[PDB]
Amino acid sequence: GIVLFVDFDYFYAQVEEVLNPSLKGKPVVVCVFSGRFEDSGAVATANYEARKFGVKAGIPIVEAKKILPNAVYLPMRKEVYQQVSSRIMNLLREYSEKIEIASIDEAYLDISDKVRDYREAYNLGLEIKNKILEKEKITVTVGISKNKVFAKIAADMAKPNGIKVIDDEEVKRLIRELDIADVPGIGNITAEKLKKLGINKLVDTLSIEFDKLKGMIGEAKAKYLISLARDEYNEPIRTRVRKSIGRIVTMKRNSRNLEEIKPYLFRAIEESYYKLDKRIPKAIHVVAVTEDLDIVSRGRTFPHGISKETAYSESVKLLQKILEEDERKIRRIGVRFSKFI
DNA sequence: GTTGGATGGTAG
DNA sequence: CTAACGCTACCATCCAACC
Ligand SMILES: Nc1nc2c(ncn2[C@H]2C[C@H](O)[C@@H](COP(=O)(O)OP(=O)(O)OP(=O)(O)O)O2)c(=O)[nH]1
Ligand SMILES: [Ca+2]
Ligand SMILES: [Ca+2]
Ligand SMILES: [Ca+2]
Ligand code: NA
Repeated sequence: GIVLFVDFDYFYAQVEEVLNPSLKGKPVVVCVFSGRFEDSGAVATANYEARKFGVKAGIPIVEAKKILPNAVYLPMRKEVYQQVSSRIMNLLREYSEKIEIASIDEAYLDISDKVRDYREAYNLGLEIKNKILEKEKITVTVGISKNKVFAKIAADMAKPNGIKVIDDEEVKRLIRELDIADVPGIGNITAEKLKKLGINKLVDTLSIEFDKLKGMIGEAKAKYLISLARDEYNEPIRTRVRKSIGRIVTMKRNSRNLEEIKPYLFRAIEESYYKLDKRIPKAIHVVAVTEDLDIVSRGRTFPHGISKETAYSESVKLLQKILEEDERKIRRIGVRFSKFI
């Protein structure tokens, strides 16, 4: 059993360097503008040049301007990044039809039948990386291991433009010296809870009672960390199914006025009903970001699918609810559909 | 006891 | 307006309704 993992290098920023190569070698920052004021919004991603100076996903655009006033700031063009992603994902299918597309810029391939060993896997990694570069001009990191989770860790250790092959015998070694925070699924919260417990390496999970682990981080994730330490966690490659589709937009000013919020709500419904593309949901939720950036939601499950007309009607009702049940202003407003027929 | 539903969290 | 966009999977916690 051998899985190969691909993750595209500084993707949105790289696509922009492909479309305009006079950008190559200078810092590029791709931005989600929010129209609240001049350069309101956050950074989606930046190339490695920009990153060395602290510019990374999630910081405000104006924070990045204060560090790199002369970097190149381009608006995010999702549609274009998605066409490139699809072309590449189609490319990957020809190397294995057993492919799990995991996000806009990554995918897992089961290559068990395409190669006789890990050294041939490496060679296949080199070919995949070369062809992607030849056809779409985009560099990528490849991580090969015995299973998804280790294939992913392998890729993280190698980025950017790299390839790393942890084979079934080197995996044991990895478990011992992996930082617990470098485990996929362990963020700052979980990673910090675990320090309050002596667990710094992955392997340390095996030397602590199950209950104390389940107590701090819950059942699902405790079982996850333990089974991974024992090297008994071979989760299968499966085609991705969309379970929910939605859209959220940022208002030009905070408000609790229904008429002032509706235009944005309706824009989110229209856009997310288009993204639905013939799917028919039985669940709708209105999500609100509050002035203090907390997130509240209200929703309904119908026994039948929801028409665009029903969505318009019920979403106003759910927004009304939010406004009655919570006293703060709204800063962002959106909808999400789930439970497809 | 299940299990779906409403709502909120963590992560990538 | 004063810094913090958007997307979606999976999990947890409570609940009443169920077979
Ligand atoms: N708008 C937005 N897009 C994001 C955010 N995080 C990631 N993305 C998008 C933009 C990235 O180019 C793309 C892939 O994300 P990655 O996590 O793999 O990082 P990226 O490819 O940019 O750099 P890479 O070399 O891994 O480090 O996903 C975020 O917070 N906001
Ligand atoms: Ca990436
Ligand atoms: Ca990625
Ligand atoms: Ca982590
Ligand atoms: Na061997």
